[PDB]
Amino acid sequence: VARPNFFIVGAAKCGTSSLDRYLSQHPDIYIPPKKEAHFFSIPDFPERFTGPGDEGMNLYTIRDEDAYMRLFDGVRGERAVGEASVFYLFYPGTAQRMYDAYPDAKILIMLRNPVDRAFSAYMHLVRDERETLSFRESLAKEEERIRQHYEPLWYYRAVGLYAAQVKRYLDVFGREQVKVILFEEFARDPVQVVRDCCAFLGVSTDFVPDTSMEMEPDLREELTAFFAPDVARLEALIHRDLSAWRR
Ligand SMILES: [Mg+2]
Ligand SMILES: [Mg+2]
Repeated sequence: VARPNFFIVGAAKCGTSSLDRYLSQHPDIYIPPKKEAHFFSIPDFPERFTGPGDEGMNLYTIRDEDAYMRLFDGVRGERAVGEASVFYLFYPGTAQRMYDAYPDAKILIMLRNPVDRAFSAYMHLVRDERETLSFRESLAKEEERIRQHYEPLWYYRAVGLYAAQVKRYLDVFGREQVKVILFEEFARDPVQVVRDCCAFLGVSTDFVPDTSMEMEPDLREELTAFFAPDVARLEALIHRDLSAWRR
């Protein structure tokens, strides 16, 4: 009976889509074509997401255990089997539900400077014709959208405060079972980062994947300051320096 032994949990707009694509190419790794099932997050969801274009998080998510298990029907011989939903990191009860099902699971987290991540989410919403406001106006609506139960793609600030989200995974799974990757390193050398993930997942590292407009300056300064205390906490949690996020 095929089941997942690793999860790519987020964060959203951090480049996990490419990471998933590259890992899937490995002959010893299987990731189903379904993304954003969010099975382990469902109990943390509001009754329904109310924002424009939020239908997907209501409709395309998988809430039934049997349907979730069927995602893995395509596994054949792969040692590493994984599933990717980008708000797994954000919803606070997710790690514990996963652990209760799969205590030996490994967790991949990819993080990006949360200032850039926020702008990426904004650009995504604009491209999809969900948001017509300026980024400045869109930022100002976050509190009211959280109250109104919009989906988390809209929460520019909340989704970027990584420290507590990552701590929850480290607490539940332990440092042995969690690997945190920085988007900037992945962008610079995706082959190296993918090979590092192979080592983490315990599959062969002799693999080469086939890898084939501007925020207002005052907002960049203000958002950098907003996230700064959380970033400092995160540095201590993940044992590495984040100075690249302060430039
Ligand atoms: Mg494969
Ligand atoms: Mg613990």
